[PDB]
Amino acid sequence: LIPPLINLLMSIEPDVIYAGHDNTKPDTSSSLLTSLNQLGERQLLSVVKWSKSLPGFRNLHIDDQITLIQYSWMSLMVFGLGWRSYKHVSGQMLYFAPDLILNEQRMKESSFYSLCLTMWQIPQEFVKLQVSQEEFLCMKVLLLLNTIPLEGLRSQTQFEEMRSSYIRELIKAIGLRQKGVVSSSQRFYQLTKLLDNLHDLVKQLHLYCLNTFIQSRALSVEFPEMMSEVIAAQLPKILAGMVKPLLFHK
Ligand SMILES: Cc1noc(C)c1-c1ccc(CNS(=O)(=O)c2c(C)nn(C)c2Cl)cc1
Repeated sequence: LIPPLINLLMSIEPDVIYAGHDNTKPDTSSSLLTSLNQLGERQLLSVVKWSKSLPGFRNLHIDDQITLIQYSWMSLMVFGLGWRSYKHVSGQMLYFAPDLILNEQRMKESSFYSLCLTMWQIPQEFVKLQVSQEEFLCMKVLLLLNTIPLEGLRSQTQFEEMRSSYIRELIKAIGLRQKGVVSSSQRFYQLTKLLDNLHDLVKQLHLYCLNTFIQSRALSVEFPEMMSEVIAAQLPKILAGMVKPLLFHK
């Protein structure tokens, strides 16, 4: 049977989030990017709502909760993109939302296409490894908790215990399917290495974001208010490497 924390994680997953994308026009660069940012705004709200129901998270110092969301939001979004792409279209298109699904044809602009190829690595890996829902849900919590400030968190003890609890839960999720301690251990290595490797992937998205944000008026790309604040609050600092990514492996 499914362990209870994993069932709970299933229960607190967000409902379907639409981009509000007007698929009557053809997209220019600016309209496509504006629509993705609009979806991003809706997804950021969803992430904060999700965190309020995530066992353990609400008990961290509020400053730590805000910090962790501000550090991890891009990571959580691209990881979720990967999941939806894996689930709905077998990793072969990028399933941003049910009203915003991009195939290669719709990826005209050079830099955005390159960004998409980077993002595509996640669903490709989900397909290759045959990641389960139970594994995904635990890994997703670990991503929220995968980067801390250089000086640590105010609730560092609580945070460490929470992170340990979800590591143990990933081990249970793996154990649902991987039988044998070697197969299970090898799988744990694989899934945690994927998370380690996400730090490098997300750096590329961070840079793209800040570039687009700084150039937003010139590119005619709208950045809604909540996303603008998360970007302004932490992205330059994160990009400068003044944070501590946590790694499972050396
Ligand atoms: C939505 C969504 N799903 O996965 C990802 C990644 C996103 C996402 C994440 C961040 C942002 C912020 N704007 S941006 O960084 O210029 C950008 C745009 C536009 N599209 N994407 C994929 C990015 Cl990153 C917009 C969309």
